[PDB]
Amino acid sequence: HTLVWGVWVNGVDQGDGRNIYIRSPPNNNPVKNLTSPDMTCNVDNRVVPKSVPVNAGDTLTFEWYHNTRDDDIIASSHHGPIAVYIAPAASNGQGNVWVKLFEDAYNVTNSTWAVDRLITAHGQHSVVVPHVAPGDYLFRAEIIALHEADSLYSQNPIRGAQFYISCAQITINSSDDSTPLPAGVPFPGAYTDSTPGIQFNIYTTPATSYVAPPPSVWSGALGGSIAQVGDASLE
Ligand SMILES: [Cu+2]
Repeated sequence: HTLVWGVWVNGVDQGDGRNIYIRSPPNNNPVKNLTSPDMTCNVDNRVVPKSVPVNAGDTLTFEWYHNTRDDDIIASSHHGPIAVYIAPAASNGQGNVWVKLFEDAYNVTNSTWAVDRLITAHGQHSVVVPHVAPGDYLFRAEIIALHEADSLYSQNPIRGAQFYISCAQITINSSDDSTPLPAGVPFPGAYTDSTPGIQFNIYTTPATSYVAPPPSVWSGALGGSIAQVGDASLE
């Protein structure tokens, strides 16, 4: 159970974004139904009043939390990967629009899941803002908790992969558009019962064998990190 509190831009806190520039759901419960309209931007997808201004090449940091800011972030049980997607805001997340900017699943070198490193990072993970056309975008941050993913939700609705999905309203101002955004995947639709990485048993299958759900990270993506960019406690 986790939510996005707000974002940082080049290490500058943009402040509480909940129901302001984040399309916040009413609570931290996961989405589990892969064919749900809720897979797009969680259960309360609507235009919120603010879009965070950034330029291509800025470091954009998502900050997650559990109950209160800078707490346990997400239950340590919730091992799994983190991805970030982008879509043009005019799409409302509908259609073949979601382009993957970031993937981190299981790090063999460190022996840790992305979620494990997200807790250590006080809920902070970042992307480089891509050189797409200036305009309004949705950045869809997605944590998959796999602790109950041995079952498909479609076979046992009490279990299944848990999607913590948060859509941030970002406005890209300065961008040379050196990497025009292509068409993407649909949510719901990109993940099905047979998609690699959706049905996985963390108790019995080594994390070294885990393959995150496609799609692949876009050739235009400039990278990211799971690491604390800003200290919420100084505020
Ligand atoms: Cu949970």
